[PDB]
Amino acid sequence: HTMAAQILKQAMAMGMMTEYYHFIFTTLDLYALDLEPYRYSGVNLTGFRI
Amino acid sequence: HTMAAQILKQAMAMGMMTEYYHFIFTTLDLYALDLEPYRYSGVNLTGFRI
Repeated sequence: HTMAAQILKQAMAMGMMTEYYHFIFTTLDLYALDLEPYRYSGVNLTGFRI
Repeated sequence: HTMAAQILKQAMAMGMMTEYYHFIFTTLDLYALDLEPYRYSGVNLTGFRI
């Protein structure tokens, strides 16, 4: 999740947040993070919880 | 210039910081606050100097 946040930082930094994208992740502490400005990008994304 | 900074904050915020866009800016002194996170997305733009 730490390195997930790192990926999200880098993919903003490369600008790889496009509405084309829909992506696949593993660890499930995903909701808890500092997350807010990302959802304003048109990208499709989905998570998992139990 | 301040409104330019607001513009680019909004444009990265929507994800209109795309490599597809090739743009033109009238003023000159945009460099004071950083453009380096805005640099490495692959975008296209130009300005002027005198």
